[PDB]
Amino acid sequence: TTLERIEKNFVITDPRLPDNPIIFASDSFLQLTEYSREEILGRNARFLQGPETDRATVRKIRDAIDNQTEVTVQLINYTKSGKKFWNVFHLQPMRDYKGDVQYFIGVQLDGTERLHGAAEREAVMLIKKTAAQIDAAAKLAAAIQQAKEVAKEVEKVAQRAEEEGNPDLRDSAKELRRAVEEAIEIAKKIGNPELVERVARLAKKAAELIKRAIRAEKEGNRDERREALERVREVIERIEEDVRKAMLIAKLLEAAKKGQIEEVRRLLELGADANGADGGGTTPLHLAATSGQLTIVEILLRQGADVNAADNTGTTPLHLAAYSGHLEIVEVLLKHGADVDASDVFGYTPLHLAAYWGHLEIVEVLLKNGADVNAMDSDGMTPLHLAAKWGYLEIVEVLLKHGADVNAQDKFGKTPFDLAIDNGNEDIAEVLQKAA
Ligand SMILES: Cc1cc2nc3c(=O)[nH]c(=O)nc-3n(C[C@H](O)[C@H](O)[C@H](O)COP(=O)(O)O)c2cc1C
Ligand SMILES: [Cl-]
Ligand SMILES: [Cl-]
Ligand SMILES: [Mg+2]
Repeated sequence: TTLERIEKNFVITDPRLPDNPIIFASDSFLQLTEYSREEILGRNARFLQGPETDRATVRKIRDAIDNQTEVTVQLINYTKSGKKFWNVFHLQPMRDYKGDVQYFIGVQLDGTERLHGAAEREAVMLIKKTAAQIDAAAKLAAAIQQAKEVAKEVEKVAQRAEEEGNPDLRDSAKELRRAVEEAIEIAKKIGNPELVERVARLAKKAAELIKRAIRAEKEGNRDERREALERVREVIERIEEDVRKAMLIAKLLEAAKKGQIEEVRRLLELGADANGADGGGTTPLHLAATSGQLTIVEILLRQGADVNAADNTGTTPLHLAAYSGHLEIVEVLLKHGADVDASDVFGYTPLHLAAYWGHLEIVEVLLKNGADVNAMDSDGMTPLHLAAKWGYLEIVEVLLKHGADVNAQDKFGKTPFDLAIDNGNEDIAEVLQKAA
């Protein structure tokens, strides 16, 4: 299936069955855990736990499942041979359009230790992006199934029109079956199961109206046949417009990632949506920003791209430019109204990223554009914490000049000074001590 395409550790469970068993285990999961598929299907995932597993952590999982909400935790699990591993584990419910839970998705990122700060952030976003793709792949597989069913009915409507000597109605049906196939292929490209579902339902309508045209024809009703056919033509036109809009978006994302300036321009001139996004919320501006495509950045902003577009993990183009160390892109996004304080789902601002990645001139520019020097992530860490932990003496100095709080304490009651001492960064400890 599409889920057999995803090469990550995950399982899907069925909460409608007694004790919420695993109904799907990716081969990565089987490879991680040293169990066979036969050993795993029909089992509750708690068999991964063992002596060292933190029972309060497991109670967090229990409460999140019982409240039908998502949760992310880190907890010790065990292979079949009894090998300990750390598991960054993300849970989220897979719901119907009615908003009613049907499965649970569970993604495991295996490691040797408990992660904190920036490594914790990286793991959390990875597994959150895996879960979202598993959701989309499942919603796509279901939408595509229904659409191939409509496509088969359109083919029988084509055969019926031909049998009845209506090649115009037969030709409309054939066009309609091609448009649905087109929709399926573009929707996989951009991760948009809503496009498939919308196009399948419109194709179904055009099929019903062709059949209404055939019945009008057998009764000799000229006016009814012509009106049914005109409506069929405008439904096919509407389907072709939908597919074209989705195809321009797929092409504009691809042009931005490739760095094709003239192609970006051409596609925007044809009416490509500057704010079109893949299933994960990535925009052309995200791809240009992260790859240092300054001209493409300026073109997109001029053509109405949202400088502050957030993907599914709250990541903005300013974040991507800041970690990537694209100083001129950072300058241009800020010049065009980028929110200097945008926080992702982990609480990281662009300044957190600049500080962790050791981009001193980017830290300077963010600060000079009004960045909150004391912004705290979900672990209570400020940029000064990150600069002190990672040995960035000059960034430490710049943060202090721009008002960084020497006394700010993270989740663990640690100040930047404490992290400097804990990490051997005695020169930094001295600057922080003098500043206090
Ligand atoms: C989709 C999904 C995946 C899960 N994956 C894991 C896992 O990788 N590791 C783990 O220790 N528990 C995992 N669990 C949690 C357990 O199955 C169970 O919910 C947890 O132990 C708390 O409930 P309990 O107190 O009844 O055991 C997962 C649960 C679900 C719904
Ligand atoms: Cl860190
Ligand atoms: Cl009609
Ligand atoms: Mg359970």
